[PDB]
Amino acid sequence: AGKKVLIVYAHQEPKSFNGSLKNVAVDELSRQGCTVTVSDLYAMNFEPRATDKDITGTLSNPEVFNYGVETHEAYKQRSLASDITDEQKKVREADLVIFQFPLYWFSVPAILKGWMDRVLCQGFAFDIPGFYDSGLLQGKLALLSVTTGGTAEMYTKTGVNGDSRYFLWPLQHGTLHFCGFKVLAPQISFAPEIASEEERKGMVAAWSQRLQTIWKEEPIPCTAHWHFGQ
Amino acid sequence: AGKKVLIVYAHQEPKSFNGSLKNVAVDELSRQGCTVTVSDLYAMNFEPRATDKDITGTLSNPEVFNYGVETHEAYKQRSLASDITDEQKKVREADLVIFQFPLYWFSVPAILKGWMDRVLCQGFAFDIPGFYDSGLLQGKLALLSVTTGGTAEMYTKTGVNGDSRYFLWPLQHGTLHFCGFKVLAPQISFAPEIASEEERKGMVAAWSQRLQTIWKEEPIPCTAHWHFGQ
Ligand SMILES: Cc1cc2nc3c(=O)[nH]c(=O)nc-3n(C[C@H](O)[C@H](O)[C@H](O)COP(=O)(O)OP(=O)(O)OC[C@H]3O[C@@H](n4cnc5c(N)ncnc54)[C@H](O)[C@@H]3O)c2cc1C
Ligand SMILES: Cc1cc2nc3c(=O)[nH]c(=O)nc-3n(C[C@H](O)[C@H](O)[C@H](O)COP(=O)(O)OP(=O)(O)OC[C@H]3O[C@@H](n4cnc5c(N)ncnc54)[C@H](O)[C@@H]3O)c2cc1C
Ligand SMILES: CN1C(=O)c2cc(C(N)=O)nc3c(N)c(Cl)c(N)c1c23
Ligand SMILES: CN1C(=O)c2cc(C(N)=O)nc3c(N)c(Cl)c(N)c1c23
Ligand SMILES: [Zn+2]
Ligand SMILES: [Zn+2]
Repeated sequence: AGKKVLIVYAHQEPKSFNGSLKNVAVDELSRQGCTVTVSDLYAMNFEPRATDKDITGTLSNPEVFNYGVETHEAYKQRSLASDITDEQKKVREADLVIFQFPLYWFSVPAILKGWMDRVLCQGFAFDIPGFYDSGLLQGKLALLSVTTGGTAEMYTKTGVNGDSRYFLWPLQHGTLHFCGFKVLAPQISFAPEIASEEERKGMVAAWSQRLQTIWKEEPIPCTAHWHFGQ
Repeated sequence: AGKKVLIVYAHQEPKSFNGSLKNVAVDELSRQGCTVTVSDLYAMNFEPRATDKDITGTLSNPEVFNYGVETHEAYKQRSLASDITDEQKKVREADLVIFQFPLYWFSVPAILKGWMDRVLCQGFAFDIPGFYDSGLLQGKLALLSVTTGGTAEMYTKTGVNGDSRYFLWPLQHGTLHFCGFKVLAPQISFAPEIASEEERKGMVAAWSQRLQTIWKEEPIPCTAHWHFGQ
C-alpha cells in the first residue's frame, strides 16, 4: 500500500473478540502505510431498513413505491440520503473492503445486511444488465472476516452445520461477486468464546500475520464448484 | 385447520407483488377457518439492530456487552424489550410461520433479518443443547415465500445465480431447522417484474391454490443433500 482499505465493522462491544480483530487490522494496515477507514455501524447507529427515506426530495413514483427503482433513479440524479452516499464514497475509493462481523443466523448481523441492501444500489454497484463480471466494483477486492459460535468440526460437510463454504455463498457470490468484486479467501475465527485467553490471542495474531501479506493473495474462483463441489 | 398461522411480511408497498401474495395467503387461510396474524415489519417500523436497548434490566456484565449472553438472560428474567416479546407470543401461538419477502442479496431484507436476530433468542427458540431436531420450536411448521428479480433459468445449477436451493440454506437450515421447525417446500415466485400481468396473476393464483392443501404437505428433508445434491 499505496492502497486504501475500508473496514465495515459490525459489533456492539469495542472490548469483544471482533473489536480486537478490527483493531489489529487497523494497526497492521496502518503500519504498512495503507490508507484505512472504518465504518463502525453500531456506533454510527447505521439505518438498516430500506425505505422511502433513502430518497431525498420528491419520489420518482409516489403512488407505488418500488425501492429498487427509486434508489437506482436517486443514485443517477444524486438524490440518495447522505448516510448512503457517504458509504458509497468510501467504497468507491477503497482497493479492499474487509467485513468484520460475528455470524448471525449463518449470515451477517442485520445492521450489516442493511448496509449491503442500502449502499450497494443499482447504478453504483452494478447495472441491470451489468453484474457479476460486468459488475461496477470490478478491480476491487473484498474479504469476509467472520467469527462463529459453532466449532470448526460443526462446520464440516457432515457436521451439524454443514461446510462453512455453504453459508458463504449468498455473501461471496450473490453479493460480492455480483458487484464485480474479486473475493479473497475468508477469515473464519471459529468459536472464540469457548477458546482460552491464549488460543484467542493466537487467532488475533494469525489475522495480523495474514494481513502482513494480504496484497500478495490471489482471489478465489467465486464459483459454485468452490462453495459446494469436489 | 383448526390452526394458527403467522405471516412475517417484509415489503414497503401494499400494492406490490409481495403485497398481493401476502393478501392472498390471508384471504385463503381465512376462508379455510384458520386463525391468521400478520407482522408487517415496515409498517411496524420494526427495529432490526441487535443492541443493548433490547434488555431493560441490570446486565449480567455491564462492562463487556455480549448480545447473546444478555438476551438469553433477559428472556429468562422477562426483561426483554416488549417488541421482541410481542413477536415471540405470535410465534409461540402459531402452528405455521410463513415468511413473505423479496429476495435481497440472496437473503432476507435487513428488516426481516433483524426480526430473526432479535426474536429467535436463546431460551425462546433454542437452547444449547436444544437445537436442530431438539430446537424449542419443534412441532411448528415454517415456509419461505420468496420473490426474485432473477429468472428461474438464472437460478439453476448452471445459470449465473446457481440453483435456488443454494441460497435457501442459511434460512431453512441455519435458522428454521436450527430452531426445531419442520420446513415446508419454499414458494419461489420468480421475476414478477419481467412477467406479464397474466403471468403475475398466475403466480398469485398458484400460491392460493397451494395453500388450499398446505396442511396435507410433508416437510422437506432439510439436509445438505436436499440443498446441494450429489
Ligand atoms: C443473533 C445471533 C445469531 C447467531 N447466529 C449464529 C450462527 O448462525 N452460527 C453460529 O455459529 N454462531 C452464531 N451466533 C454466535 C456468534 O457468531 C458468536 O457468539 C460470535 O461470533 C462470537 O464473537 P464475539 O466477538 O461476539 O465474541 P466475544 O465474546 O467478544 O469474545 C470471546 C472471548 O474473547 C475475549 N477477547 C476479546 N479480545 C480479545 C483478544 N485480543 N485476545 C483474546 N481474547 C479476547 C473476550 O473477553 C471473550 O471472553 C449468533 C449469535 C447471535 C447473538
Ligand atoms: C436491495 C435489493 C436487493 C435485491 N437482491 C436480489 C437478489 O439477490 N437476487 C434477486 O434475484 N433479486 C434481488 N432483488 C430484486 C428483488 O428480489 C425483486 O425486485 C422483488 O423480488 C420483486 O418483488 P416486488 O413485490 O417488489 O415486485 P413488484 O414490482 O410489485 O411486482 C411486479 C409487478 O407485479 C404487479 N402486481 C402486484 N400485485 C399483483 C397481482 N395480484 N396480480 C398481478 N400483478 C401484480 C405490480 O403492480 C408490479 O407491476 C433485490 C432488490 C433490492 C431492492
Ligand atoms: C451463543 N450461540 C452459539 O454458541 C451458537 C452456535 C450456533 C451454531 N453452531 O449454529 N448457532 C447459534 C445461533 N443461531 C445463536 Cl442465535 C446463538 N446465540 C448461538 C449460536
Ligand atoms: C432490480 N433487481 C433485479 O432484477 C435483480 C436480479 C438479481 C439476480 N441476482 O438475479 N439481483 C439483483 C440485486 N442483487 C439487486 Cl440489489 C437488484 N436491485 C435487482 C437484482
Ligand atoms: Zn461467485
Ligand atoms: Zn436442515
